[PDB]
Amino acid sequence: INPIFEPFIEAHRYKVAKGGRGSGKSWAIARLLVEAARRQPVRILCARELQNSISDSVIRLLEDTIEREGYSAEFEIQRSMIRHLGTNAEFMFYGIKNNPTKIKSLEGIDICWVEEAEAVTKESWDILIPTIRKPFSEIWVSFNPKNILDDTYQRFVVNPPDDICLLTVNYTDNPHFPEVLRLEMEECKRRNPTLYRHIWLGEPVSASDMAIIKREWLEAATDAHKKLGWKAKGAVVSAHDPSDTGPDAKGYASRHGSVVKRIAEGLLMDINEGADWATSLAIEDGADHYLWDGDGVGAGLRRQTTEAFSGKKITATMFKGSESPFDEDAPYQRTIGDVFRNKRAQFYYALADRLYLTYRAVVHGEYADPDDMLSFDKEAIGEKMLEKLFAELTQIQRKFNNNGKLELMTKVEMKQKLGIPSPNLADALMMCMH
Ligand SMILES: Nc1ncnc2c1ncn2[C@@H]1O[C@H](COP(=O)(O)OP(=O)(O)OP(=O)(O)O)[C@@H](O)[C@H]1O
Repeated sequence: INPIFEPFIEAHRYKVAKGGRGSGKSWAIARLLVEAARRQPVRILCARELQNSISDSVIRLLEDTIEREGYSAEFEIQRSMIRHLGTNAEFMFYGIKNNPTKIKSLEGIDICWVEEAEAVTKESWDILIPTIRKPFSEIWVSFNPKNILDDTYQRFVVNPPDDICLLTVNYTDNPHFPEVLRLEMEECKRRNPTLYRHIWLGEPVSASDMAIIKREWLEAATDAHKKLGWKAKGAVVSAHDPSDTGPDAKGYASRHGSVVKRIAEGLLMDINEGADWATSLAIEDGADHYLWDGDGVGAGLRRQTTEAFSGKKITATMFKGSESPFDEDAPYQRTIGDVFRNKRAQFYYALADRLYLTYRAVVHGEYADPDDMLSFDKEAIGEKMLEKLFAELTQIQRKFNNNGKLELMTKVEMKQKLGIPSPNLADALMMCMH
Protein backbone atom coordinates (compact mmCIF):
# COMPACT_ATOMS: atom_id res chain seq x y z
CA ILE A 1 0.00 0.00 0.00
CA ASN A 2 1.06 3.61 -0.86
CA PRO A 3 2.86 4.82 2.36
CA ILE A 4 1.60 8.41 2.70
CA PHE A 5 -1.90 7.14 3.49
CA GLU A 6 -0.76 5.28 6.61
CA PRO A 7 -2.52 7.73 8.91
CA PHE A 8 -5.85 6.58 7.44
CA ILE A 9 -5.72 3.08 8.85
CA GLU A 10 -5.96 4.55 12.33
CA ALA A 11 -9.36 5.58 13.66
CA HIS A 12 -10.50 9.10 12.94
CA ARG A 13 -14.01 10.46 12.65
CA TYR A 14 -12.88 12.50 9.68
CA LYS A 15 -10.44 11.32 7.07
CA VAL A 16 -9.73 13.81 4.30
CA ALA A 17 -7.52 13.59 1.24
CA LYS A 18 -7.20 16.63 -1.00
CA GLY A 19 -5.06 17.07 -4.07
CA GLY A 20 -4.54 17.53 -7.77
CA ARG A 21 -5.06 15.17 -10.67
CA GLY A 22 -2.93 12.05 -10.83
CA SER A 23 -2.15 11.96 -7.14
CA GLY A 24 -3.38 8.38 -6.81
CA LYS A 25 -5.85 9.24 -4.06
CA SER A 26 -8.90 7.51 -5.61
CA TRP A 27 -6.87 4.34 -6.17
CA ALA A 28 -5.39 4.32 -2.66
CA ILE A 29 -8.71 4.76 -0.96
CA ALA A 30 -10.38 2.05 -3.08
CA ARG A 31 -7.48 -0.11 -2.01
CA LEU A 32 -7.80 0.62 1.74
CA LEU A 33 -11.56 0.38 1.57
CA VAL A 34 -11.33 -3.03 -0.06
CA GLU A 35 -8.75 -4.30 2.42
CA ALA A 36 -10.88 -3.08 5.33
CA ALA A 37 -13.83 -4.95 3.85
CA ARG A 38 -12.07 -8.27 3.90
CA ARG A 39 -11.50 -8.08 7.62
CA GLN A 40 -14.60 -6.43 9.10
CA PRO A 41 -18.37 -6.63 8.67
CA VAL A 42 -18.45 -2.92 7.65
CA ARG A 43 -21.34 -1.28 5.90
CA ILE A 44 -19.70 1.04 3.40
CA LEU A 45 -21.79 3.70 1.76
CA CYS A 46 -20.37 5.37 -1.32
CA ALA A 47 -22.03 8.69 -1.86
CA ARG A 48 -21.74 11.39 -4.49
CA GLU A 49 -23.56 14.62 -5.37
CA LEU A 50 -24.90 13.51 -8.72
CA GLN A 51 -25.39 9.89 -9.72
CA ASN A 52 -27.71 9.74 -12.75
CA SER A 53 -26.84 6.07 -13.41
CA ILE A 54 -24.63 3.48 -11.70
CA SER A 55 -21.68 4.19 -14.04
CA ASP A 56 -21.04 7.65 -12.51
CA SER A 57 -20.05 5.92 -9.29
CA VAL A 58 -16.95 4.40 -7.70
CA ILE A 59 -18.10 0.83 -8.35
CA ARG A 60 -16.09 0.32 -11.50
CA LEU A 61 -12.84 1.19 -9.68
CA LEU A 62 -13.64 -1.14 -6.77
CA GLU A 63 -14.26 -3.96 -9.29
CA ASP A 64 -10.89 -3.06 -10.88
CA THR A 65 -9.05 -3.08 -7.63
CA ILE A 66 -10.68 -6.32 -6.60
CA GLU A 67 -9.53 -7.93 -9.83
CA ARG A 68 -6.12 -6.25 -9.71
CA GLU A 69 -5.07 -7.83 -6.39
CA GLY A 70 -6.71 -11.10 -7.36
CA TYR A 71 -9.43 -11.21 -4.73
CA SER A 72 -12.19 -11.78 -7.30
CA ALA A 73 -13.14 -15.12 -5.84
CA GLU A 74 -14.05 -13.53 -2.49
CA PHE A 75 -16.61 -10.97 -3.60
CA GLU A 76 -20.18 -11.04 -4.94
CA ILE A 77 -20.58 -8.57 -7.78
CA GLN A 78 -23.96 -7.31 -8.93
CA ARG A 79 -25.17 -4.14 -10.59
CA SER A 80 -25.49 -1.84 -7.57
CA MET A 81 -23.71 -3.85 -4.91
CA ILE A 82 -20.49 -5.50 -3.85
CA ARG A 83 -20.45 -7.95 -0.91
CA HIS A 84 -17.59 -9.91 0.77
CA LEU A 85 -18.56 -13.55 1.17
CA GLY A 86 -16.68 -14.05 4.40
CA THR A 87 -17.06 -10.89 6.46
CA ASN A 88 -20.44 -10.06 4.92
CA ALA A 89 -19.10 -6.53 4.34
CA GLU A 90 -21.25 -4.36 2.06
CA PHE A 91 -20.69 -1.55 -0.49
CA MET A 92 -23.62 0.57 -1.70
CA PHE A 93 -23.55 3.63 -3.93
CA TYR A 94 -26.08 6.44 -3.91
CA GLY A 95 -26.28 10.03 -5.09
CA ILE A 96 -27.12 12.68 -2.49
CA LYS A 97 -29.22 14.73 -4.95
CA ASN A 98 -31.10 11.71 -6.37
CA ASN A 99 -32.14 9.79 -3.27
CA PRO A 100 -32.23 12.01 -0.20
CA THR A 101 -35.10 9.91 1.15
CA LYS A 102 -33.12 6.70 0.78
CA ILE A 103 -29.95 8.11 2.35
CA LYS A 104 -31.65 9.27 5.55
CA SER A 105 -33.25 5.82 5.89
CA LEU A 106 -30.06 3.77 5.58
CA GLU A 107 -29.06 2.01 8.77
CA GLY A 108 -25.77 0.92 10.29
CA ILE A 109 -23.25 2.83 8.18
CA ASP A 110 -19.69 2.38 9.47
CA ILE A 111 -17.75 4.05 6.67
CA CYS A 112 -19.00 6.69 4.24
CA TRP A 113 -16.87 7.67 1.30
CA VAL A 114 -17.75 10.91 -0.50
CA GLU A 115 -15.82 11.08 -3.75
CA GLU A 116 -15.46 14.05 -6.11
CA ALA A 117 -16.39 15.88 -2.93
CA GLU A 118 -15.67 19.33 -4.36
CA ALA A 119 -18.98 19.29 -6.21
CA VAL A 120 -20.88 18.47 -3.00
CA THR A 121 -22.88 21.54 -1.94
CA LYS A 122 -23.66 22.62 1.64
CA GLU A 123 -27.22 21.34 1.51
CA SER A 124 -25.85 17.83 0.90
CA TRP A 125 -23.31 17.94 3.73
CA ASP A 126 -26.17 18.91 6.01
CA ILE A 127 -28.36 16.02 4.86
CA LEU A 128 -25.54 13.45 4.88
CA ILE A 129 -23.33 14.03 7.94
CA PRO A 130 -26.12 13.46 10.47
CA THR A 131 -27.14 10.21 8.78
CA ILE A 132 -23.74 8.62 9.49
CA ARG A 133 -24.29 8.61 13.24
CA LYS A 134 -23.35 5.10 14.46
CA PRO A 135 -20.50 5.34 17.00
CA PHE A 136 -16.92 5.08 15.70
CA SER A 137 -18.29 5.70 12.25
CA GLU A 138 -15.94 7.50 9.87
CA ILE A 139 -16.65 9.75 6.89
CA TRP A 140 -13.95 9.55 4.20
CA VAL A 141 -13.51 12.49 1.84
CA SER A 142 -11.43 12.78 -1.33
CA PHE A 143 -11.39 15.93 -3.53
CA ASN A 144 -9.57 18.39 -5.81
CA PRO A 145 -10.14 21.92 -4.52
CA LYS A 146 -11.94 24.42 -6.79
CA ASN A 147 -12.66 27.81 -5.25
CA ILE A 148 -11.52 28.63 -1.69
CA LEU A 149 -15.01 29.74 -0.68
CA ASP A 150 -16.87 26.57 -1.58
CA ASP A 151 -18.41 24.58 1.26
CA THR A 152 -16.30 21.44 1.27
CA TYR A 153 -13.06 23.46 1.43
CA GLN A 154 -14.51 25.64 4.15
CA ARG A 155 -15.71 22.71 6.25
CA PHE A 156 -12.46 20.68 6.39
CA VAL A 157 -9.55 22.91 5.44
CA VAL A 158 -10.67 26.32 6.71
CA ASN A 159 -12.87 25.50 9.72
CA PRO A 160 -12.10 21.86 10.46
CA PRO A 161 -14.27 19.66 12.68
CA ASP A 162 -12.86 17.65 15.57
CA ASP A 163 -10.65 14.60 15.00
CA ILE A 164 -9.51 15.19 11.42
CA CYS A 165 -6.67 13.56 9.56
CA LEU A 166 -5.89 15.97 6.73
CA LEU A 167 -3.68 14.60 3.97
CA THR A 168 -2.45 16.68 1.06
CA VAL A 169 -1.03 15.00 -2.00
CA ASN A 170 0.01 15.82 -5.54
CA TYR A 171 1.32 13.79 -8.46
CA THR A 172 4.63 14.75 -6.83
CA ASP A 173 3.69 11.94 -4.42
CA ASN A 174 2.63 9.25 -6.89
CA PRO A 175 5.13 6.33 -7.24
CA HIS A 176 3.21 4.89 -10.18
CA PHE A 177 2.54 8.06 -12.13
CA PRO A 178 1.31 7.06 -15.64
CA GLU A 179 2.88 8.58 -18.73
CA VAL A 180 -0.61 9.25 -20.12
CA LEU A 181 -0.98 11.74 -17.28
CA ARG A 182 2.65 12.90 -17.13
CA LEU A 183 2.06 14.08 -20.69
CA GLU A 184 -1.18 16.06 -20.14
CA MET A 185 0.53 17.67 -17.14
CA GLU A 186 3.74 18.77 -18.93
CA GLU A 187 1.70 20.25 -21.79
CA CYS A 188 -0.24 22.19 -19.17
CA LYS A 189 2.70 23.45 -17.05
CA ARG A 190 4.12 25.03 -20.23
CA ARG A 191 0.93 26.40 -21.87
CA ASN A 192 -0.70 27.79 -18.69
CA PRO A 193 1.28 27.82 -15.36
CA THR A 194 -1.75 29.29 -13.58
CA LEU A 195 -4.20 26.62 -14.66
CA TYR A 196 -1.46 24.06 -13.90
CA ARG A 197 -1.14 25.17 -10.29
CA HIS A 198 -4.93 25.00 -10.00
CA ILE A 199 -5.26 21.57 -11.57
CA TRP A 200 -2.16 19.56 -10.72
CA LEU A 201 -0.80 21.12 -7.54
CA GLY A 202 -4.32 21.42 -6.25
CA GLU A 203 -4.13 25.07 -5.16
CA PRO A 204 -7.68 26.45 -4.86
CA VAL A 205 -8.98 29.57 -6.56
CA SER A 206 -8.60 32.34 -4.00
CA ALA A 207 -8.81 36.12 -3.92
CA SER A 208 -5.54 37.63 -5.07
CA ASP A 209 -4.16 40.21 -2.69
CA MET A 210 -4.28 42.74 -5.55
CA ALA A 211 -8.04 42.32 -6.02
CA ILE A 212 -10.41 45.25 -5.83
CA ILE A 213 -13.67 43.33 -5.36
CA LYS A 214 -14.36 40.57 -2.82
CA ARG A 215 -16.59 37.65 -3.70
CA GLU A 216 -18.52 38.19 -0.49
CA TRP A 217 -19.57 41.70 -1.61
CA LEU A 218 -20.97 40.30 -4.84
CA GLU A 219 -23.07 37.73 -2.96
CA ALA A 220 -24.28 40.43 -0.59
CA ALA A 221 -24.98 42.64 -3.62
CA THR A 222 -27.27 40.02 -5.16
CA ASP A 223 -30.92 41.08 -4.88
CA ALA A 224 -29.82 43.66 -2.32
CA HIS A 225 -32.64 45.92 -3.51
CA LYS A 226 -35.00 43.15 -2.47
CA LYS A 227 -33.23 42.68 0.86
CA LEU A 228 -33.29 46.34 1.96
CA GLY A 229 -36.43 47.21 0.05
CA TRP A 230 -35.87 49.93 -2.54
CA LYS A 231 -36.62 50.17 -6.27
CA ALA A 232 -34.62 50.86 -9.45
CA LYS A 233 -34.60 54.64 -9.81
CA GLY A 234 -32.62 56.59 -12.40
CA ALA A 235 -31.62 56.50 -16.06
CA VAL A 236 -30.91 53.30 -17.93
CA VAL A 237 -27.36 52.89 -19.12
CA SER A 238 -26.04 50.25 -21.54
CA ALA A 239 -22.48 49.30 -22.31
CA HIS A 240 -20.99 47.16 -25.06
CA ASP A 241 -17.42 45.77 -25.01
CA PRO A 242 -16.31 44.82 -28.54
CA SER A 243 -13.45 42.65 -27.34
CA ASP A 244 -10.94 41.96 -30.14
CA THR A 245 -10.33 39.77 -33.19
CA GLY A 246 -9.73 36.82 -30.84
CA PRO A 247 -12.13 34.06 -29.77
CA ASP A 248 -13.12 36.09 -26.69
CA ALA A 249 -16.80 36.78 -26.14
CA LYS A 250 -18.43 40.17 -26.61
CA GLY A 251 -19.91 41.92 -23.61
CA TYR A 252 -23.07 43.80 -22.96
CA ALA A 253 -24.16 45.16 -19.58
CA SER A 254 -27.05 47.40 -18.63
CA ARG A 255 -28.70 48.92 -15.59
CA HIS A 256 -31.65 50.91 -14.31
CA GLY A 257 -30.52 53.20 -11.50
CA SER A 258 -28.59 51.11 -8.98
CA VAL A 259 -29.96 47.81 -10.22
CA VAL A 260 -28.20 45.86 -12.95
CA LYS A 261 -30.73 44.27 -15.25
CA ARG A 262 -29.01 42.52 -18.17
CA ILE A 263 -25.59 40.89 -18.55
CA ALA A 264 -25.34 39.39 -22.01
CA GLU A 265 -22.47 37.66 -23.81
CA GLY A 266 -22.04 37.99 -27.57
CA LEU A 267 -20.69 34.94 -29.33
CA LEU A 268 -19.36 34.12 -32.79
CA MET A 269 -19.61 37.82 -33.77
CA ASP A 270 -17.39 40.20 -35.71
CA ILE A 271 -17.08 43.87 -34.83
CA ASN A 272 -20.10 45.12 -36.79
CA GLU A 273 -22.49 42.25 -36.03
CA GLY A 274 -21.34 42.59 -32.46
CA ALA A 275 -22.13 46.27 -32.89
CA ASP A 276 -25.62 45.59 -34.27
CA TRP A 277 -26.12 43.19 -31.37
CA ALA A 278 -25.48 45.48 -28.39
CA THR A 279 -27.11 48.38 -30.20
CA SER A 280 -30.40 46.50 -30.46
CA LEU A 281 -30.18 45.29 -26.87
CA ALA A 282 -29.77 48.87 -25.71
CA ILE A 283 -32.89 49.85 -27.70
CA GLU A 284 -34.67 46.80 -26.31
CA ASP A 285 -33.70 47.73 -22.74
CA GLY A 286 -34.82 51.31 -23.41
CA ALA A 287 -31.38 52.79 -22.75
CA ASP A 288 -31.03 56.49 -22.16
CA HIS A 289 -27.32 56.26 -22.54
CA TYR A 290 -25.12 53.76 -24.28
CA LEU A 291 -21.32 53.61 -24.28
CA TRP A 292 -18.72 51.28 -25.67
CA ASP A 293 -14.97 50.69 -25.67
CA GLY A 294 -13.22 52.48 -28.52
CA ASP A 295 -9.62 52.03 -27.29
CA GLY A 296 -9.07 49.04 -29.54
CA VAL A 297 -10.98 47.71 -32.50
CA GLY A 298 -13.98 49.73 -31.36
CA ALA A 299 -12.67 53.10 -32.51
CA GLY A 300 -14.46 53.08 -35.86
CA LEU A 301 -17.86 52.00 -34.58
CA ARG A 302 -18.95 55.59 -34.01
CA ARG A 303 -20.83 56.08 -37.27
CA GLN A 304 -22.63 52.77 -37.23
CA THR A 305 -23.81 53.40 -33.68
CA THR A 306 -25.31 56.83 -34.14
CA GLU A 307 -27.12 55.54 -37.25
CA ALA A 308 -28.61 52.65 -35.26
CA PHE A 309 -29.92 55.08 -32.65
CA SER A 310 -31.36 57.50 -35.24
CA GLY A 311 -34.85 58.58 -34.26
CA LYS A 312 -34.33 57.81 -30.57
CA LYS A 313 -33.01 59.94 -27.73
CA ILE A 314 -29.97 57.87 -26.77
CA THR A 315 -26.56 59.38 -26.05
CA ALA A 316 -23.82 57.18 -27.51
CA THR A 317 -20.32 57.63 -26.18
CA MET A 318 -16.91 56.19 -27.00
CA PHE A 319 -15.32 55.40 -23.64
CA LYS A 320 -11.52 55.25 -23.46
CA GLY A 321 -10.18 53.65 -20.32
CA SER A 322 -6.58 54.59 -20.94
CA GLU A 323 -7.44 58.30 -21.15
CA SER A 324 -6.89 60.55 -18.15
CA PRO A 325 -9.56 60.48 -15.39
CA PHE A 326 -12.93 62.22 -15.87
CA ASP A 327 -12.77 65.54 -14.02
CA GLU A 328 -9.06 65.16 -13.23
CA ASP A 329 -8.45 68.59 -11.65
CA ALA A 330 -11.46 68.36 -9.34
CA PRO A 331 -10.68 67.53 -5.72
CA TYR A 332 -10.99 63.91 -4.59
CA GLN A 333 -14.11 62.90 -2.67
CA ARG A 334 -5.37 66.19 -3.54
CA THR A 335 -7.28 65.84 -6.85
CA ILE A 336 -8.97 63.10 -8.85
CA GLY A 337 -6.01 63.03 -11.26
CA ASP A 338 -3.57 62.46 -8.37
CA VAL A 339 -5.52 59.41 -7.32
CA PHE A 340 -6.33 57.42 -10.47
CA ARG A 341 -4.10 56.75 -13.39
CA ASN A 342 -6.88 56.61 -16.01
CA LYS A 343 -10.64 56.27 -16.53
CA ARG A 344 -10.34 52.52 -16.38
CA ALA A 345 -9.13 52.61 -12.81
CA GLN A 346 -11.54 55.42 -11.87
CA PHE A 347 -14.58 53.41 -12.87
CA TYR A 348 -13.65 49.97 -11.57
CA TYR A 349 -13.14 51.77 -8.28
CA ALA A 350 -16.53 53.51 -8.43
CA LEU A 351 -17.91 50.03 -8.92
CA ALA A 352 -16.05 48.53 -5.95
CA ASP A 353 -17.04 51.34 -3.52
CA ARG A 354 -20.60 50.91 -4.64
CA LEU A 355 -20.33 47.17 -3.99
CA TYR A 356 -18.55 47.56 -0.70
CA LEU A 357 -21.24 49.94 0.44
CA THR A 358 -24.10 47.55 -0.30
CA TYR A 359 -22.11 44.86 1.38
CA ARG A 360 -21.86 47.01 4.54
CA ALA A 361 -25.56 47.81 4.29
CA VAL A 362 -26.69 44.25 3.66
CA VAL A 363 -24.35 42.51 6.05
CA HIS A 364 -23.62 44.84 8.98
CA GLY A 365 -26.82 46.89 9.00
CA GLU A 366 -25.09 50.19 8.10
CA TYR A 367 -27.20 52.77 6.21
CA ALA A 368 -26.24 54.01 2.76
CA ASP A 369 -28.13 55.98 0.11
CA PRO A 370 -29.59 53.60 -2.52
CA ASP A 371 -28.17 55.98 -5.11
CA ASP A 372 -24.71 54.76 -3.96
CA MET A 373 -25.17 51.01 -3.72
CA LEU A 374 -25.36 48.46 -6.53
CA SER A 375 -27.76 45.56 -6.87
CA PHE A 376 -27.83 42.53 -9.13
CA ASP A 377 -31.32 41.46 -10.19
CA LYS A 378 -31.01 37.64 -10.30
CA GLU A 379 -34.35 36.84 -11.97
CA ALA A 380 -33.72 39.39 -14.73
CA ILE A 381 -30.09 38.54 -15.43
CA GLY A 382 -30.50 34.80 -14.98
CA GLU A 383 -28.12 32.88 -12.76
CA LYS A 384 -25.96 31.45 -15.56
CA MET A 385 -24.83 34.91 -16.74
CA LEU A 386 -24.62 36.13 -13.20
CA GLU A 387 -22.05 33.50 -12.34
CA LYS A 388 -19.88 34.12 -15.36
CA LEU A 389 -19.88 37.78 -14.38
CA PHE A 390 -18.87 37.11 -10.76
CA ALA A 391 -16.07 34.81 -11.85
CA GLU A 392 -14.64 37.67 -13.88
CA LEU A 393 -15.01 40.59 -11.47
CA THR A 394 -12.96 38.83 -8.81
CA GLN A 395 -9.89 38.67 -11.06
CA ILE A 396 -9.72 42.41 -11.79
CA GLN A 397 -6.37 43.37 -10.23
CA ARG A 398 -4.31 46.29 -8.85
CA LYS A 399 -0.79 46.75 -10.20
CA PHE A 400 2.08 48.93 -9.05
CA ASN A 401 2.27 52.52 -10.22
CA ASN A 402 5.41 54.59 -9.81
CA ASN A 403 3.63 57.90 -9.02
CA GLY A 404 1.46 56.54 -6.20
CA LYS A 405 -1.61 56.39 -8.40
CA LEU A 406 -4.21 53.67 -8.47
CA GLU A 407 -3.89 51.55 -11.57
CA LEU A 408 -5.26 48.25 -12.86
CA MET A 409 -3.76 45.36 -14.80
CA THR A 410 -4.87 45.72 -18.45
CA LYS A 411 -6.95 43.00 -20.13
CA VAL A 412 -4.00 41.97 -22.25
CA GLU A 413 -1.86 41.58 -19.14
CA MET A 414 -4.49 39.54 -17.28
CA LYS A 415 -4.82 37.21 -20.22
CA GLN A 416 -1.04 36.96 -20.53
CA LYS A 417 -0.34 36.44 -16.81
CA LEU A 418 -3.51 34.81 -15.46
CA GLY A 419 -4.15 32.67 -18.54
CA ILE A 420 -7.79 33.73 -18.37
CA PRO A 421 -9.78 35.16 -21.30
CA SER A 422 -10.63 38.83 -21.44
CA PRO A 423 -13.11 39.96 -18.77
CA ASN A 424 -15.51 41.67 -21.15
CA LEU A 425 -18.60 41.43 -18.96
CA ALA A 426 -16.66 43.06 -16.15
CA ASP A 427 -15.37 45.69 -18.53
CA ALA A 428 -18.90 46.16 -19.88
CA LEU A 429 -20.29 46.33 -16.41
CA MET A 430 -17.55 48.77 -15.36
CA MET A 431 -18.38 51.25 -18.14
CA CYS A 432 -21.91 51.58 -16.73
CA MET A 433 -20.57 53.65 -13.82
CA HIS A 434 -20.39 56.70 -16.09
N1 LIG B 1 -0.92 2.17 -5.80
C1 LIG B 1 -0.88 2.40 -7.14
N2 LIG B 1 -0.38 1.45 -7.97
C2 LIG B 1 -0.32 1.62 -9.31
N3 LIG B 1 -0.75 2.75 -9.93
C3 LIG B 1 -1.27 3.78 -9.20
C4 LIG B 1 -1.37 3.67 -7.73
N4 LIG B 1 -1.93 4.81 -7.27
C5 LIG B 1 -2.16 5.60 -8.36
N5 LIG B 1 -1.77 4.99 -9.50
C6 LIG B 1 -1.86 5.56 -10.86
O1 LIG B 1 -2.03 7.00 -10.80
C7 LIG B 1 -3.26 7.36 -11.45
C8 LIG B 1 -4.02 8.39 -10.61
O2 LIG B 1 -4.80 7.65 -9.68
P1 LIG B 1 -6.16 8.28 -9.15
O3 LIG B 1 -7.28 8.21 -10.16
O4 LIG B 1 -6.40 7.79 -7.75
O5 LIG B 1 -5.74 9.79 -8.98
P2 LIG B 1 -6.84 10.77 -8.34
O6 LIG B 1 -6.16 11.46 -7.15
O7 LIG B 1 -8.14 10.03 -8.07
O8 LIG B 1 -7.03 11.80 -9.56
P3 LIG B 1 -8.45 12.38 -9.98
O9 LIG B 1 -8.53 13.62 -9.11
O10 LIG B 1 -8.24 12.57 -11.48
O11 LIG B 1 -9.52 11.36 -9.67
C9 LIG B 1 -4.08 6.06 -11.56
O12 LIG B 1 -4.77 5.93 -12.81
C10 LIG B 1 -3.08 4.92 -11.47
O13 LIG B 1 -2.79 4.40 -12.78
